[PDB]
Amino acid sequence: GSHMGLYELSASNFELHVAQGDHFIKFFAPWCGHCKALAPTWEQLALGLEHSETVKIGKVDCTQHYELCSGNQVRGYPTLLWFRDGKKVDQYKGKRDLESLREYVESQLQR
Repeated sequence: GSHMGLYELSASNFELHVAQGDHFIKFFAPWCGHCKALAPTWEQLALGLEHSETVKIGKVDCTQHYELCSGNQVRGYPTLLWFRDGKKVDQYKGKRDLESLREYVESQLQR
């Protein structure tokens, strides 16, 4: 069940994946109702940014790769984190609609 533009990371590849550039990652659990509610929006976000040279859109299933989650202080879901050049930058707690997410992405790509 893959989606264009949307990376699905694992414990093996997560740190290597976020090492360069900017990343916006959805940490989720399949059981989480708010996560289900957000999933189509996140898929739209990924599709629209599929060809970006500056940001990649990802997700991590914290039921499968929990150490990634606890190691990034993820304690509930969905948690939307920004990474830049291998480091955790922000925990985005703003509005989660597509246009708000796009505006946040653009705000984090001013360098």
